[PDB]
Amino acid sequence: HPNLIVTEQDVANIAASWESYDAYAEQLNADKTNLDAFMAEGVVVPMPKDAGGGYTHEQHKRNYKAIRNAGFLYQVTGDEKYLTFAKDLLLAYAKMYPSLGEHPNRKEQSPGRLFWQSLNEAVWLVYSIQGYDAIIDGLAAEEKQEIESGVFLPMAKFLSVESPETFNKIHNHGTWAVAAVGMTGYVLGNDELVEISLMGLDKTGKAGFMKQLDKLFSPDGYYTEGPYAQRYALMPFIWFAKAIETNEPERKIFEYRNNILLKAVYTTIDLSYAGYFFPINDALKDKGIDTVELVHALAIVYSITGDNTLLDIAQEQGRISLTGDGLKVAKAVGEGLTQPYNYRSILLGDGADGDQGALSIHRLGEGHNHMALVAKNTSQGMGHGHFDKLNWLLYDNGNEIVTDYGAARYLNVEAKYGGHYLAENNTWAKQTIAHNTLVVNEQSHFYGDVTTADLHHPEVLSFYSGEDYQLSSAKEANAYDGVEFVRSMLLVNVPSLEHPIVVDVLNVSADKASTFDLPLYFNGQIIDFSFKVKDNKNVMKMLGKRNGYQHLWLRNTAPVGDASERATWILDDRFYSYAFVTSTPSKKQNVLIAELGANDPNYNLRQQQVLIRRVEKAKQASFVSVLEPHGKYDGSLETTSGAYSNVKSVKHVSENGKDVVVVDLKDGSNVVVALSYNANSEQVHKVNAGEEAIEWKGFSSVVVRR
Amino acid sequence: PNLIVTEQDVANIAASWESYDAYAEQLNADKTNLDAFMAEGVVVPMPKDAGGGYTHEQHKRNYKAIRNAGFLYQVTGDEKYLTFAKDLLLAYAKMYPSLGEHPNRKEQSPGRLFWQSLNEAVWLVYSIQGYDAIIDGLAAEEKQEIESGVFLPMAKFLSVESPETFNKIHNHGTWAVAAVGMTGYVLGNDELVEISLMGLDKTGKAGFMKQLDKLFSPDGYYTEGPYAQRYALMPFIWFAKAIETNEPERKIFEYRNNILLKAVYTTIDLSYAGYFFPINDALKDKGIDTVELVHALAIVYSITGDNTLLDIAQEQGRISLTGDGLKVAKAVGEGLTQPYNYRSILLGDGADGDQGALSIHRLGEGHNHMALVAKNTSQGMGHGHFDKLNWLLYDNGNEIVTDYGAARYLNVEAKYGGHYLAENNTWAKQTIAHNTLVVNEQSHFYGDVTTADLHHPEVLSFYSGEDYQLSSAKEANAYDGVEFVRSMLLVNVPSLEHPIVVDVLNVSADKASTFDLPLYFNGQIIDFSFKVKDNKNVMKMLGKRNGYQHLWLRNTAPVGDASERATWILDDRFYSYAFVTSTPSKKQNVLIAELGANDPNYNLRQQQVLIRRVEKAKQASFVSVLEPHGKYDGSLETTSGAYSNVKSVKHVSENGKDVVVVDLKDGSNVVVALSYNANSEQVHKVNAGEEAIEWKGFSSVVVRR
Ligand SMILES: [Zn+2]
Ligand SMILES: [Zn+2]
Repeated sequence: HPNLIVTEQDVANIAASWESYDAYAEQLNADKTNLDAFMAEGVVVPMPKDAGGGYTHEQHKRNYKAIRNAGFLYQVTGDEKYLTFAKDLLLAYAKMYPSLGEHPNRKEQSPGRLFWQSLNEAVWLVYSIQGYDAIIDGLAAEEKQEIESGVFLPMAKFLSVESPETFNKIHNHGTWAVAAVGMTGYVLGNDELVEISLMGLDKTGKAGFMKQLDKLFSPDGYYTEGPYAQRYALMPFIWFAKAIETNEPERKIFEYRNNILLKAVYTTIDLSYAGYFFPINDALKDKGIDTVELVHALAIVYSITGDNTLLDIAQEQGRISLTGDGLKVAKAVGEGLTQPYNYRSILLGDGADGDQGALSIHRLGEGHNHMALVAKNTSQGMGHGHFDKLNWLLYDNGNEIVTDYGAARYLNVEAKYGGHYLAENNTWAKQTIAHNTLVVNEQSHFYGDVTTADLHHPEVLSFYSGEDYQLSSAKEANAYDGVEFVRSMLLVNVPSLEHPIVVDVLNVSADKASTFDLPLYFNGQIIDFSFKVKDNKNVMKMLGKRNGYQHLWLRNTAPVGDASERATWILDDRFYSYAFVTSTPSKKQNVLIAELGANDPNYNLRQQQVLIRRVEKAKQASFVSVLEPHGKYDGSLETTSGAYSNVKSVKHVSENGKDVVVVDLKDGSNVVVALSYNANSEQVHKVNAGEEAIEWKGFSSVVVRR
Repeated sequence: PNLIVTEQDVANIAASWESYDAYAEQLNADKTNLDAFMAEGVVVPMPKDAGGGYTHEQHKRNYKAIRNAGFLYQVTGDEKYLTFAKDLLLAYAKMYPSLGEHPNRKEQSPGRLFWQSLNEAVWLVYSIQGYDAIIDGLAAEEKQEIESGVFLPMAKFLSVESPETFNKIHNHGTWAVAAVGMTGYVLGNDELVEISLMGLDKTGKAGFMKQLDKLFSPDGYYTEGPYAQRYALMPFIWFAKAIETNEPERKIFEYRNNILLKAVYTTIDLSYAGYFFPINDALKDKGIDTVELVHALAIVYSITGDNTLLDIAQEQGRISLTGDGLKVAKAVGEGLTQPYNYRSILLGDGADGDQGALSIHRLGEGHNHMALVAKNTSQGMGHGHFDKLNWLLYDNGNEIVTDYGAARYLNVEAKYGGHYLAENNTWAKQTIAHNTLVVNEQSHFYGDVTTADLHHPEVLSFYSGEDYQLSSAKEANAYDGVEFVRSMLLVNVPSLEHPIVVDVLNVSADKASTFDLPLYFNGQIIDFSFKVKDNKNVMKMLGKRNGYQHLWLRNTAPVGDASERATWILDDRFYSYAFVTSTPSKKQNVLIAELGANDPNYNLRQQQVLIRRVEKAKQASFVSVLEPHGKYDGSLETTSGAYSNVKSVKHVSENGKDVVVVDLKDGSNVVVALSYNANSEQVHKVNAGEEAIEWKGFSSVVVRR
C-alpha cells in the first residue's frame, strides 16, 4: 500500500525527485493549492438529492477527487493533514452509505445511491479507492473496519451482485463498474471481487473485463462509438489494467489480444488533429488530447513501452499525469529524449472483428499541422451515431476545412436544457443533410431509423497509402431502398503544387428518379464563385421541410451545367479551392448556398455555411470534386500570393463501370485519376475518354502528365 | 551607413547577432529569402501595371532587396550582396531618367515607377538605405551614375515637381519628405534636407516640422485612428532616425514635448492582445507585429531604456533588424523585461486635442485584461465611420462588443483588386453597423462626410479611479432636431468576479422617432429572458437603406418596463447583457438580426446583432449592464457561474439627471448616479422607488448591503 495506480516504489521516486521538474511540480503544486482551499471548508458529505450539474452531484464529484488527491499528497509530502481529511471524508461516507436506497432523482438510467445514475457511482469508487489505497498503512484497524464494511464492500456489492444488467454489460457502463469493483478487489485483497470483475458474476467469462477487451475494440484498438466516446472508455480500461499489472503481472494484461490496450491508446491519438478529436458522431468539438483519460493513458503507455515519440504528444498535451508513470514522462522530456510523433495513414476496421466497415485516416505532411482526410465508412455506433455513411472531413494548416458538426449540446450549462442533448441533436446534428455525404430525396440514410441503421455497415472496397497518393473506397448499398452509392477519396501528391489535393468521386444509382444533394460544410470566408448566383430578392426561406432541411436557410441558388465549377475561400493564411463536376443524364442541376439557423428559436445552433450540389430527377450521377489548398495571405507583412487556384478545370469520364478524372492544371500539366473497382492488382484496364485512351494496373492509378 | 543604421551599429550587429536566437533566426530567414530572390537575377521591368499587378509587386521586392542586400553586405562582408545591390540600382539609373508618368497615371497624383507617387516615396525610403550601406564598396563612376540616374531625379520629382503632394499636411507628405529628406542626408545635399524639414519655401508653413505639430494631437494620437497611425509611424520615425543620426543638435526626439515618443506609446495604447482597435477603416488582422511598430518600438527603446517596452517586444515576437533592435534583443536576454503598464487614458483628438476624444479604459492584470473603448472622436475624413459615441469591449483576450472595421481583402485580386469594396460604404461606414444610436434608420450626419467633417462630439467627463471609471460625451449634430449623450462606466463590484460595464444613452428629438441601439456581440447565445415571435421560416431584409439592406431579421421579441437579459458564451467565459429603455413610448421591441443580405459576392462576414428598437418616441434612455461571469472548461468538463449575477436593472430620470440601480441576485445592489454637472461640490437629489439618492459631482457609484 499503495499498490494500484501508484506503487510504494513509485511514491519514493516521486518524493525523491518531483521538485526537479518544473511542469510536474507546477501541476502538483496547483493540485495541492486547490485541495488546501477545499480542505479549508471541512468535511462536507450531503445526502444525495440532485442530478446532472446539481449541487450534490457536483459535491460528491469534488469529494472523490479530494479523496484520491489527499491520499496521493499524504504519500508524497509525508504531511499528516492529508491523511486525516481523506480519512474523515471516508468515515462520513461509511456512516451514511448503508442507509441509502436508490437516489431520489433516478431516471430510466440504472439508478445509483450517491448519484442519480450508477455510472457516477462507479467513477466515485474508481477515484476513492485510490485515496484509500494510499491511506491504509496510516490507519487503525477499527477505522479500516468502518470504511470497508461501511462504504466499499456495500458499494462493490451494489455495483456487482445487485446490478447484473449493468455489471454484466458489454458496454462502457460495464467497464466502469468492473474497474471499480475489481480495483476495490485489489486494495482489500478480495479474490471474489477480482474474479467477478474479470470474468463476470458467474465467472464463466461470458461477461466481465476480458470479454470487454475482446468486444469493445476492434483488433486495431478502435472503439465503435468514435473518438469522443473512445477517450472516455480509456480511463476505466487503462486504470483497471494498471491495477491488474501492479498486482498480478502474471496475467500479462498489457499483452492481452496482441496488446489491445496499447493499440487503444495509440488509436486515441491517431483519432486527433492539432490537439482535438475528429468530431464524428456525438462529439463536442473542444474535447482534445489534454483530456484527463488520455493524459493518464499516455504516461502508462510510455511507462510500458519507452516510446519516445509519445513525448511529443505529451508536450502538445501540456498537462501531465501526477503518478509514477507521469514522472517518467517528465524525466524523459527533461533529458531531451523527445522524438517527433509518427502520424500514419491507417484503416481502422470497425466492430469487434474490424469487419463492419472502417474509419480511414489519411495523413500527409510534416509536424502536427499536416493535411488529414477522414473517410467515415463506419457502422452506426448505435444511439450516438450519425446518419452519415461515407461522410468525410478534411484538416489542413492546423484547422478544420471540411467539417463535421458534432453534437448539439453545451456541457453543464443548465440554461441550455440542463446541459443535455438538445432537441436539435436529433433534428439536426444526426441528419445526413448536416454532413458532407449524399442525401437522396431530402431524407436521411436509413430514413433516420437507428434500428434499421444498426443492421448495416458500409463495404470497404480498397485502402491504399503510398508516396504517390492515398485512397479509400467504400460502397453503401442499404441507406435507401433501391439506391446504391460508392465513394472514393484520394489524397494526391502533385509535385508542381505546394500542397496535396483531395480528389473525390461519388457514384450513385437509383431505381426511381430522385433528388441527389451533396453538401460541403466549409470553414472560412468565401472569396469568389465561378457560377452566377440568382438574386435572392432580399429574403431567405427555409430550405426544405424535414430531416434537417428545416434548419437551413437558402441564401442563393445558381445554375450549373457541363463544365466544372469552382468555389474559393480563405481560412487564416491559406486559400482552398473546390472544383466540382457532376456527370448525370439529367439536365436539372443547381448549386445551393445555405446557412444554418432556421427553426432555432432557442439559438442552439451555431452559425455555418454550406455549398450543396443538387441534381433533380436522376437515376444516375457522378459527383466529382477536387479540394486544393493553395496560396499565402499574410495580413501582418501585407503580402498575398498563389491566391488563384492552380486548377483550370476538372473532367470526368466513365466507361464499363470504370472512372477517369482529369484535373487540368493552369501550368499546362494535368493529373489523371483512374478507378476500376476491381481488387486484382494485376488486371489491366482501358478507358476511352473524350479524345484519349487511358490504361493502368489495379483498382486505381494516379499519374501526372506534362 | 549613417541613416537608420550607423557604422557603430553594424559593428555591434556583426559582433553579436549570432548569439541572440530570435534575432539570428529572423536575420537568417531574411538572408535565406534574399538569397532565393537573388538567384532569379536582376529583374528591373519597364513601368507597366498597378497595385497587385506584376511590375508593381516586382519593384516592391526590389526596394526591399536593395535595403536588405545593403544591410547584409555590411553585416556579413560578402561582396555577393554588394554586387546585387549595385546592379539593381545600376539598372534603375539606366532607366529612370527616360521616364514620364507611369502608363497607369490616375487623377490620384501619379508616380513614374508606380501608379501613384506614394509607392515611389516608399521605394526611395528603402532604396536609399541600401545605397547608404553599399557606398564603401563603390567606385566614383558608379556613385555618379547612381545618384544622377535615380536618386536626385526621383528626389526632384517627389518634391519640386510635385508641390501639392510635397507640401501636403498628410501622410502623403510625410512619406515624400521622408524620402527626399533621407536622400538629402545620404547624398550630403543640404537643399533636400531643408526642403523636407521646412517645405519648398523653407518658411516652415509645410514640411516635416508642421506635420509633427499638425498630424498628431498632443497625446500622440493620429486622427484617422490606430490603423492609419501604425502606417504613418514609419516615415515619421524613420526620418526622425535619419535626423537624429546626422544632426543630433536638432533634438528631433525632444520636439513638441517628445511628440514622437508619444506617438509610439499611443500606438501601443491603441491595441489589445496584439491587435489594433478596428475603429474607422481598419483590417482586424493588423496588429503590433506590423513592420512599422517593430522598428518604432526598437528606436524608442534605444532612446528611453524603458524596459516596459520589452514586454511588448516579446508579444510582437518580431524584432527590428537594426542596431536599436539589437539593443532590445540584448535587453531581453538580460532578463530586463518589465510588465507594460496599461493606463486608462483620454486621447484628445485633432492637432490640439480638443475635437472630441477617444477614451480607453483598462482594468486588470496582464495583456488579457478588460478594455472599454469609447469613440467620442471627430470624423477622421473619408476613412471615418458614421459612428459617433460608438463603443467597444474587450475581455479575456477577446473582443466582446465589436467594431466591423473595413470591408476589404488586402491584395486579394479576386476581391475587387484588394480595393475597398462597395460594401465598405454601404455597410462598414453606416451607423447601423455600429454599437451606437440610429435615428429613423439613417446614419449620423445622414452619411455625408463633408457635414461629418464640420463637427465633433463634446466630451463632458472623464474619470478613472480604483472605485470606477467613466467617459461621458454629448453628440448634438448627428441629426436635425436630435441631441444625444452617452456615458460608459466600468464599475468594480468587490463581490463580483469581473468589472461591470454600465451604459446610459439619452436621446431627445423634436419629432417622434425610431431609435435603434445595436450591440454586435461575439459568441454563442445561451438564452434570452424575452420571448421571440416565430419567424415563420423566413428571414427578410431588415430595412431598405443605410446599412439596413445588409441585415436579415431573424427574430423580434417584445419588451417593456422590466429589464431584459441576453446571456452568451465566448471561449471559457459567459457574458450577460441586461437592458432597459425608459421612454414615454409604449412600442419597444428587440430584434435579432444577421449580416448577409444584399451581399451577392459574399464580401461580408457572418455576424449577429441584438438591436433595441423604440418607435414613435421623442425621449429615450437606453440603459445597459454588460457583465462577464463564470467559467466553462471543456477540457476538464466543469462549468461555474453560467448564470448572470444581475437580478435586474432599473433606471429613473429626474430633472435631467439619471439614477441606475442594478440589483444583484445576492440581495445587494449598485447605484450609479449621473448629474451631467461638472462642478464637484454641487449636491444632487433623485427619488427612486421613493427612496432618495443624493450625491456630489458629475457621477457617483455606490455598492450597498
Ligand atoms: Zn456528425
Ligand atoms: Zn467602424
